[PDB]
Amino acid sequence: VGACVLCNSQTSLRCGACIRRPFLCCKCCYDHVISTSHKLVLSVNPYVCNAPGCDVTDVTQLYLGGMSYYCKSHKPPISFPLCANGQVFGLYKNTCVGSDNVTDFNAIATCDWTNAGDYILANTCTERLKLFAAETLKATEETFKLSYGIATVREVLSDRELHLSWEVGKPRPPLNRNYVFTGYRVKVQIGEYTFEKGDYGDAVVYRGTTTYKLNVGDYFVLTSHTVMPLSAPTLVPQEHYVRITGLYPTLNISDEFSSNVANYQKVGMQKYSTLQGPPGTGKSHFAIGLALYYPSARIVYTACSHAAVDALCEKALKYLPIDKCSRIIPAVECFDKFKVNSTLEQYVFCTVNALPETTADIVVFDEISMATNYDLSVVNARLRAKHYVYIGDPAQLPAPRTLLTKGTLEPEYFNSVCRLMKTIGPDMFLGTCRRCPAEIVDTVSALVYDNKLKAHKDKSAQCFKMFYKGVITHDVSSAINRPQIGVVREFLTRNPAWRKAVFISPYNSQNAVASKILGLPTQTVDSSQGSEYDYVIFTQTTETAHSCNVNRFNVAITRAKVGILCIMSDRDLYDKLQFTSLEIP
Amino acid sequence: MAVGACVLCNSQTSLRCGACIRRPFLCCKCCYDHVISTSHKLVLSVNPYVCNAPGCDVTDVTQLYLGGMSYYCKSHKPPISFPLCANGQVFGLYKNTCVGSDNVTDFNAIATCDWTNAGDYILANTCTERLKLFAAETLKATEETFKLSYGIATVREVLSDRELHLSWEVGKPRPPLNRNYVFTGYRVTKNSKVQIGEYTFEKDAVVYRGTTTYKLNVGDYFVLTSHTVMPLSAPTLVPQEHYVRITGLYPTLNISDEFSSNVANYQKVGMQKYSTLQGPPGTGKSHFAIGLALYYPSARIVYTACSHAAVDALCEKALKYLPIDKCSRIIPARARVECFDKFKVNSTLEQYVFCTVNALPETTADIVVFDEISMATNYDLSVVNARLRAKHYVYIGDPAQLPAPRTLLTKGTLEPEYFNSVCRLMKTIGPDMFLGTCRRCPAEIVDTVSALVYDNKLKAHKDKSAQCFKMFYKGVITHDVSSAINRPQIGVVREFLTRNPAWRKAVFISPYNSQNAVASKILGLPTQTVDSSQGSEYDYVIFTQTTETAHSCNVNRFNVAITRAKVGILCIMSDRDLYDKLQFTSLEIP
Ligand SMILES: [Zn+2]
Ligand SMILES: [Zn+2]
Ligand SMILES: [Zn+2]
Ligand SMILES: [Zn+2]
Ligand SMILES: [Zn+2]
Ligand SMILES: [Zn+2]
Repeated sequence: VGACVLCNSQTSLRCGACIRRPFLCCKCCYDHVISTSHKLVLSVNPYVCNAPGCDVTDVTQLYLGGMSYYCKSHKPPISFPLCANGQVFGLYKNTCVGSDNVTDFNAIATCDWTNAGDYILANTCTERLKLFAAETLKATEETFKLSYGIATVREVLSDRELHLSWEVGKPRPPLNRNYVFTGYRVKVQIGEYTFEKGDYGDAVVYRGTTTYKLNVGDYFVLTSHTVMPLSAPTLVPQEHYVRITGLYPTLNISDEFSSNVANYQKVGMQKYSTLQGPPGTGKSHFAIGLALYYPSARIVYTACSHAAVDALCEKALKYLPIDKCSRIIPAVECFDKFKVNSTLEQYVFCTVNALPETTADIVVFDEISMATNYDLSVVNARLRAKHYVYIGDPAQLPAPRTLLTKGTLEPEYFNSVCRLMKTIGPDMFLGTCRRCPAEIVDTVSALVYDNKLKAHKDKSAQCFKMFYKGVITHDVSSAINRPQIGVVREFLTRNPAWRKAVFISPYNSQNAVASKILGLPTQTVDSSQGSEYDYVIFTQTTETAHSCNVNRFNVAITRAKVGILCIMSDRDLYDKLQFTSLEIP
Repeated sequence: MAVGACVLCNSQTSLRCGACIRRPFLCCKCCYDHVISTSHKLVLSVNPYVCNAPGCDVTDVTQLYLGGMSYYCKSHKPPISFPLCANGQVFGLYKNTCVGSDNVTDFNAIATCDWTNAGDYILANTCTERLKLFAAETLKATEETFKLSYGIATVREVLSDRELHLSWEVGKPRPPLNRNYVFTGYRVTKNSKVQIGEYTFEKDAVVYRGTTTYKLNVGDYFVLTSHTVMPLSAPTLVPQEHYVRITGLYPTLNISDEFSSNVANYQKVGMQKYSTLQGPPGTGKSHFAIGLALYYPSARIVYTACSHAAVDALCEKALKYLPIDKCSRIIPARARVECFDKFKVNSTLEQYVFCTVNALPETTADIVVFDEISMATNYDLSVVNARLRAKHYVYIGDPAQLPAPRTLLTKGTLEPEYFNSVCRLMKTIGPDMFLGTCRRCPAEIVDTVSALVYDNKLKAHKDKSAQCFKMFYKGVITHDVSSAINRPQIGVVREFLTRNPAWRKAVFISPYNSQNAVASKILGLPTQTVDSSQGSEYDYVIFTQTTETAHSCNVNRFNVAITRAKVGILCIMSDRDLYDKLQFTSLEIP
């Protein structure tokens, strides 16, 4: 017995076919079962046929026979169907309300989350359907990992490479950071690993958790936890105040953070606030300066990824008292220059999924484009705060929707925060890029930021572009372009000053091939977000939708502080690059 | 001609913009608004607005003055003078009766774009009707003039009557060697030269197909075939007129049950001025267009379309149902391309006239049937209404099928609502008629494209053939001068071919003709391209996606590609997106 998810009317009915088993009242449960393939209704007892050996569980074929339930072939004379007059029979049938958005619920409840419109709907529906979609989406993700085969250790080459055997028949998962395995030995549980495909032979690369000498015969399954029910909304109702409510602003604010004076004020005069901080505009600067402007404020700094949390720590290590900070870590080697798992310190740095239950004066949520609605709900459910600051850039990378194979997910459907930034606009917008040369800045400014991103630097005259399709050779789940490595290898002898450049490409395997030939430090576009380097060498590798994504390209070319070389494959993005075109050797 | 009507507000003028490839007439007001907000500074009157001093190269109208009785710059102007471009106007005739425009912004973006972005065509299909025509002429003249920028090819070595080696001019670009780029061949004689027909190339050597058939020698050279672009006058669509009863058209008393499921649509045609027909693959567009004449047996009908092959298919259908003495196939004497020869030639007054848009005469008709409307541009639509003053207009085609190859468009994807005016109505307000039953394809293909591009409104006639297969295999992509090559994908078909020998009757279809050429060397099947297979049908089809690019993943291209099969189809897919949309049987990769 609980509350219907659509209209909160109390009910004893749950849909036995939905993966979340939501509470649906008599009318909502009717409108769900008649227009979907979901027919199993659970109550204080399941709505199945009470006859010996009968397997009729379809509620639309079931009848209320006194106290029991029956199909047509086993019903008593005095009986009527459970589904009639727009209601499924159940407790509190007289006290129903019904809903006006059952249509969206049906599509959320029955989709397989492979289409982009499944995520669009999960972000344009009501708040209670946003939580149900996140539960159902994550439950489908965890369940779908069951179909992937187990990874058997075929050979242990080194402490960082090995050979894997794959189960015949069952599909194989893409080997990157998004897929996390659990290792067994036959009876110990070996640990928690990830995989990546290098360049030497059939060998993969592993980055494990608990140290262990894994032997031939060990098998890796996949890391699947349990999806917890959501209770808190993605965004609490916005509260506006005319004075700074709940905070004590300082009057001796240093020069470094005086430009953001009209910003932390807005943080104090609102319940939540959204700041869009494009690359190199001092996002982390704004976040840390909030702590100095409100020096007594207990502040929780959180993000999804460990690297985004660690970056906030390295910036905090410079301007904040070390003993008043803590890095919350769950049982990846992350920031380790604070005191670990000290929940009560004034400044808490912690990933979303590992957050504890506490309160705070201000909560800062960074890298908001990487956040899912599930994450937004968890933050509100774990952190009771006077002010929530959501920091990120909808024109940067989103969370990896592993099931999404059909369609393109636009930034306004990443989460509730990104949706507001793309519709009513963000509350604050850091519009001066102080990292990149004018060529890069002006390129992304017209590419994603609608000419709002301004350059604090001159043209560097060291940003070059080259159109050179080359040869694309794919492997197990990545792409490789050696001819594009060939151009860069040529470039590194003609321009020996660029030997200090970082190689960036949309693919892990090409980076390993880049490392093998060039020797440059390699970095995927995913792991490069929130980072900066003087020189950057980028090969687009392929002409796919993955390497042509403008958000991925925005992050890629905005890693440079001095110069960049873009070996391009797609015509449009090359023609949109405001760089000096180079002649093909 | 120095005097005409302003292209924006129709006021008479003695001014034309010399920087615009079309030299449109612009009034005193419109000319000023155009020159001051763009880089177009050359204005033409009876004489060009340029400085007439010995040795001066000043041609900016904003730096010139009318002095004495000529045009001079600031350095050379006589004391008594006045500026040519000032006070909101460029000087010229009828300076008191000018109207001006409300927004030249659309005209300026049409007149200064390079037509390499998809947004350039979006504007060309959303502007006012007079700007659609100007944008049609501007795009078309840009295409033809850019053709002249390519280098000339020369035969250096002949390998057979199919393959030959080409020599190319140094320093000039070389055209992509596909079926879209047609060349005019030339052979050298004692003096001068002579034209030896038209040719297309494919795939280090190339394979050629000619309008005629010579055993061409070394030294023959090919220049991309260029065409002049006439000015446009008529709209892309006539004004709409819904009538109370069937006007100018008389139904038949009894009718065949071949075209019985079209009687509702046939009456819809006869009560509104123009009408649209969306007909998916299979379906039977030509059967409908011909049966329309049997419902109004006395109606004069002009069947038109862009390509000769599209007009030829209507002739073959009319040969089966319409009197042959009632049909005339119009063939322009210019360019003698092999077309339909079973009808009398160039009889404009015949009851059934079959003619391409480019060769249309100036006549009238009870009904005009414009077939394959997705392949048309707004230029074609304007020509049809300028040459053919009809009583009804029926546009047949499919917005989900391929459009005219926009050769200049290399950045962005053009959506069906921006193909032309007719597809714009079909994609927004919906087509007047829809043929919802597909007779050609096995049910797997039909349910796919019905859920892919047809809103599940396309109904399968056949059953599940159980011979529709799909494989996910990216393989190895290699590029050459103008296409791509996926040898591992062809090597995948080879293991499949020796496993299923009956599939040697299948047609090979890949988005690029380079991958096609390599298939006819390891496999052997007859190869086609999605654009070179539109309209026709085959038993078995073997499709290799080759790449994951926007060209290989175009939903319209993939819609046409997979709907060429009557029985079975094998898809070696690169895109996970379209692979998962294919309701086919999957296979493991050996
Ligand atoms: Zn359900
Ligand atoms: Zn309810
Ligand atoms: Zn029963
Ligand atoms: Zn002009
Ligand atoms: Zn005018
Ligand atoms: Zn002069």
